[PDB]
Formats: sequence, structure tokens, C-alpha cells
Amino acid sequence: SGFRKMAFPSGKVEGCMVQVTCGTTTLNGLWLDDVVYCPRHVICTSEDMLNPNYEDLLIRKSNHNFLVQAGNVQLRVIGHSMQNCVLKLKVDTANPKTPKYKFVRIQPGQTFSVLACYNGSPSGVYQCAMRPNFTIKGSFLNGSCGSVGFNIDYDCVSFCYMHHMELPTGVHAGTDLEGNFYGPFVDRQTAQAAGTDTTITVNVLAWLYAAVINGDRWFLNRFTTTLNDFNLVAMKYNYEPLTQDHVDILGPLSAQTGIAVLDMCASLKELLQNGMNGRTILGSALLEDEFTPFDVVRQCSGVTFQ
Amino acid sequence: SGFRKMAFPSGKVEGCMVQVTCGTTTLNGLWLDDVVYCPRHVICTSEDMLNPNYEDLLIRKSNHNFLVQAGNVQLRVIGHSMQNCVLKLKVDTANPKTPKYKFVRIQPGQTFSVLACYNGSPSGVYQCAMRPNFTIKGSFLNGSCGSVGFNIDYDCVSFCYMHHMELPTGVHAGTDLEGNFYGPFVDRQTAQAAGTDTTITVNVLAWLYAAVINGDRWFLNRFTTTLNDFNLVAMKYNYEPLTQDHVDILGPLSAQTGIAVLDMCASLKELLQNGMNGRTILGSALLEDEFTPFDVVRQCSGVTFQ
Ligand SMILES: *[C@](O)(C(=O)NC1CC1)[C@H](CCC)NC(=O)[C@@H]1[C@H]2CCC[C@H]2CN1C(=O)[C@@H](NC(=O)[C@@H](NC(=O)c1cnccn1)C1CCCCC1)C(C)(C)C
Ligand SMILES: *[C@](O)(C(=O)NC1CC1)[C@H](CCC)NC(=O)[C@@H]1[C@H]2CCC[C@H]2CN1C(=O)[C@@H](NC(=O)[C@@H](NC(=O)c1cnccn1)C1CCCCC1)C(C)(C)C
Repeated sequence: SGFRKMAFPSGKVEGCMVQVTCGTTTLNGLWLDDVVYCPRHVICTSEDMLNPNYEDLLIRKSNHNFLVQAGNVQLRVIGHSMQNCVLKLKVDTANPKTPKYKFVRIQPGQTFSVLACYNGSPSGVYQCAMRPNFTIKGSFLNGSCGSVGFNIDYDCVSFCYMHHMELPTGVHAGTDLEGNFYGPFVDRQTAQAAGTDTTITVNVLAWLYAAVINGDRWFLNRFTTTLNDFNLVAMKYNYEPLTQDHVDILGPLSAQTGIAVLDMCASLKELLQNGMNGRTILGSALLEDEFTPFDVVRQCSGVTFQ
Repeated sequence: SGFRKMAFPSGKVEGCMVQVTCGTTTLNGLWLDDVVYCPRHVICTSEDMLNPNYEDLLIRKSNHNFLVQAGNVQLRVIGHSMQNCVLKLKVDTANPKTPKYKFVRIQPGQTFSVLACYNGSPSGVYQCAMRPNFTIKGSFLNGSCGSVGFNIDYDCVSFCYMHHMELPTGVHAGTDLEGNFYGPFVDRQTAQAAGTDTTITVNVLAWLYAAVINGDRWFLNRFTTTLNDFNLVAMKYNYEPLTQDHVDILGPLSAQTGIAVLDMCASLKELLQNGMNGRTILGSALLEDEFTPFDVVRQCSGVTFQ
């Protein structure tokens, strides 16, 4: 038993990280096959950040302006293209450590593991969730951009995020592996507001099941509710509205514990209006929303990976 | 910026995990060089657990009673010895992926990363601390024993824990890599109490510095205290007493922020007696004690690994 913020093993990703340099800027790139992907602002100088014309900037850059390294090994750039906000650097040497991967774009509420790196070298791994406002609350310092977020499906690494920037509020934003930002952000140094954030209701319910699985059942009650009646209370506390789909995804956890999802919603409803009254759930004094139903099943069922 | 429960990249450890079988028992082993280390209770049957005589049990076992696998690859056991509560299986094939390692025994309050595995396959990675009562609050299921805890020092993996069992309270216990349990536990199925647990004061102070580094400074005050006066309040709230050594280890964080350790103790003192009054620090409503001063520096300074 037990329950922790568990991340995916990062072995498969560690072997794809490289160091990319252009001018005085050094950041990380993702080396898969014979391509190195990295944030396109790597070609900008501090003066260009205000209002960059990436197309024109890229046109003035030649393959030898890009120094790419993989430890000692220096890769040779054969070509450079730009896809959305991501830069693709064709290289002479293909990556032998290229795992079986794919690029996916996650949705708000879904979670993934982040391999924070600096100078192409791994620093740590942690789990986090894509917030409803499309930002993430990560832990990144200068030099971290190019670090990626990923998930694993047995033997397939799914890359879903590349780090690009930080907001004054302390949160982070980036794109998927096709270069499209998550959220309304653009890569230029201007004030850009992230929408209001909300609590990922489905995740909170999953965590509550996890607690029950782990013997913490004090918050359980005999009352019941309807999806409509629950949502009315939820929206008042800035919680995402719960949909029938959410209910279906929580089915497995409901099956395993014998507690209907609406019965669980009824307990959550009470907790929102009455608070936790000095008690904790799974060691926390706040309702945790960064565990998906799948994360709970995986951790409580012991799903492993090739 | 940002602050998360960060674990070490597990690449180097993933390649040392193997599956060990003996009779109807299958668990994980650690394959380094030509030795596979695993919990010695792998030779026991359910009936032997009550009061096992490991020496006699081991004597009745022959090298071919141990099936060891590394994916498809089947290793061949050439010999079997027992060191304390750990079993050493000499093998015909040495591990090519054997990293530059060493075995260390940590102290209460120190943290490490755990690579949870099942059937020799990795499941996830998470950070945790050795509690003052020598247990750990991990996340492990049946089949998890042999999973290890480790740290990394540039290019050297330091193994400091091997999982053996779980207490009814839900916490976990195991040994170091030389087979000595952490705590007063013995590997037999009998009631065995873990001592009273306490809060790792030095860690809490480190986390407070982390918060300051991250802009959360509301709890700061102009008062000051003495180590003796602080400790008197601390012991009342079941906090470990703070020693001059602790103070010295917190020096780097004090240097970086310009806040004396005793000034920080004075803020913590107030928080203990007055509470957080509906506020949070680094997103938490409780004082976190599973981050060492080093963990804070590493995460706030961006230390990486070969
Ligand atoms: C990343 O490229 C990296 O690791 N580089 C290595 C060190 C050399 C780097 C990581 C910084 C911690 N990211 C950036 O430099 C991005 C790039 C890409 C988009 C613009 C520039 C600036 N930048 C930032 O992360 C900055 N943040 C901002 O510029 C935000 N600005 C404001 O909040 C703002 C702007 N004008 C007026 C008032 N406020 C913007 C906000 C909108 C979304 C994009 C980021 C810093 C300050 C470096 C964190
Ligand atoms: C591990 O070997 C594994 O992953 N095996 C794979 C599935 C085949 C396994 C993991 C279990 C979740 N560990 C154990 O089986 C250990 C071994 C080693 C020491 C004794 C046996 C039993 N065991 C346990 O983890 C059990 N826990 C206990 O036996 C605890 N007992 C009590 O609390 C107790 C005992 N008698 C009366 C009342 N209470 C003892 C407590 C003292 C310290 C050692 C553990 C289970 C119940 C399987 C978790």
C-alpha cells in the first residue's frame, strides 16, 4: 500500500537529450532518429525577443550556426526547418537510442512526467498535470527550455510537452512536439495572461478512491446526489464541471471499491461545504487534483513497462 | 522557479533490475557485476515465515533452485551466499550495464529515490525520506520486494535501500545493501513495533528557505531566538531537536537568502504555536519535512548528472 506522486522511469528519455547552441544561447534538444527538436527562440538575441520575425531570423541562419552535442559527440547539422514554434535540426548521425515513440497532444487534467535537464544533462524527474488554463506548475530554472514531458505505454514513449517559458506568477508554458503551444501563448516577451485556473474535479474523485483503497474512509457518507446537483455546488468552489464521460472513466475505480461515482461525489460535495475539519486524506490537508483515474489504477494495480 | 518532489533520473538503475525466483516466490534482484542481490526471504515458504532458520533453509537450497532473468536472458547461478538479510547470487554473466556505484547506509532524515519494480520491470520512480523511526512511507504492492532506493553523485549511483516488508500501519521497512535492516526489525512474521515518529526539523527549515527563494515570505518575522529556546518549543510539537550541525548544513541556504538560521527558527517557532491560519507555503497547508537542505540547493541551483 501507500500512495505517492510517482513519475515514469526516465531511462528511455535520458538517451535522447542533447545540448543545442546558437550564438550565445544554449538549451536542450530532443534527439530522435536523425532530428533534433528544440524551441525556436534559440535563434533569438535578447533584442529580438520583443517582436521576433522568426521566418526572417531563420532565413539568416546557416547549418553551421548550430552547435549540437551529445556528451562529447558533436553532431553535424545538415538542414534546419521550422515547424510552428519548434525548430527541427536534421543531423548526420541518427540516434541509436531512439526508443519506440510518438507525439501526442494531451488535454487539460491529464498528467505526465517531466525530465528536467540543463546543458543536455538530466537533473531530475517529477510528475505534474496540464492545468485547465493550459499552464503547468513545474520546477524549471534558466537553461531548462527543450526539457520534455512524456508518458509511457509499455514500450512506447509518448512525448507530449516541450518547455519554452515561465510566467511571472511562477507557472510554466510550452508546446507539444509539433510546435503548437498549449494555451493562448505566443513566444514573444510581452504580457500574456493565462486564464483563471480551476480544480480538476475528476482527478480529485480519483484521489478519493485511492484513499479508500488505502483505508482512509472517514469522509464517506450515506447520502447521494445527482450530476446536476453536484455540479451546482462544484462551480461555486471553482471546480471543473463533471461530465458523464468523467463518470465512465471512473468506472474501474468504482468497480474495485464498490462505491458508486455519485456516492463519491456526494462525499466530495460535503467536504467542499464543510471542509476537512483538521483532518487529512492520504497525508494531505488539501484536496489533491494531479492524479488521473489511470494514475491511481496504475499505482494501485502495479502496471509496469518494458 | 517552482518547487516539486523531484526524483533522480533512474536510467542507470533500470539496467540493473532482474527477476529472481525460488520455488513459488518471485521478486526483484539487483544485478551489479556478476552478483544478484535480493531479500533472503525469497527462499521461504509461507509456513517458514513464522520462525525461519535461514541458515538451515539456505543449506537445503542448490544453485539451480534459483531462476534469474533479465528480460529474456536467463542468467546461470554459480553460487549462493548470504550476507545478513540479503542473499547474494553469483552469476555466469556479468552486467554490462553495471554503473559506477557504491553502497551507503543513510541516516534518518536523509532522502533518496525509489525505483518501484515488479517482475524485474520498472513501474515508477518517487522520492521519499528515511523517517526518524527508520521506516519509510513508500508506495509498494505485492511483488515489489528487491526494489531499491538510491541517490546519484554526478556519475556514481549510491544504493542505500532494498525493500523487504510492510507494517500494518501502511509504512515500509528494508535494509541497506549489506543486508542490515534500518530500524529494530527482523525478517519474520511477528508483531514488531516501529518507534514513535517525529518531524525532521532541519528538513522543514530547508523547505522554508525554498519557499523564500520562491517568493513565499509571509511567515517571515523580525523576532529571533536561541537554539535552546527553539528546541523547547519544538520538542513540545514532536519535532526533532535541532543541533549545531544542522545549523551548519543550512549555511548555504542562509548565505543565499541573507536570512540567519536562527531567524528562520523564530518564524518556524511562531508557525508551530499559531498555525498557518488558512494559508499555504509552496502550495501546502502542512509543514513539509521530506526535502533535505541539499535537495533544496540542487533543485534551486540546477545541479545535473552524468
Ligand atoms: C529558455 O529559453 C532557456 O532555458 N534558455 C537558456 C538559458 C539560455 C528560457 C528559460 C527562462 C527561465 N525561456 C525564455 O527565455 C522565454 C523566451 C521565449 C518567449 C519569450 C522569451 C522570454 N522567456 C521567458 O521565459 C521570460 N518570461 C517572459 O518573457 C514572460 N513575460 C512577462 O510576463 C512580461 C513581459 N513583458 C511585460 C511584463 N511581463 C512571457 C509572458 C508571456 C508568455 C511568454 C513569457 C523570463 C523572464 C526569462 C522567465
Ligand atoms: C515481498 O517479499 C514481495 O514483494 N514478495 C513477492 C510477492 C511474492 C513481500 C511484499 C509483501 C507486500 N514482503 C513480505 O512478504 C514480508 C516477508 C519478510 C518478513 C516477513 C514476511 C511477511 N512480509 C510482509 O510484508 C507482511 N507483513 C508482516 O508480516 C508484518 N506483520 C505484522 O504486522 C504482524 C505479524 N504477526 C501478528 C500481527 N501483525 C511484519 C511486522 C514486523 C516487521 C516485518 C513485517 C505482509 C502482511 C505480506 C505485508
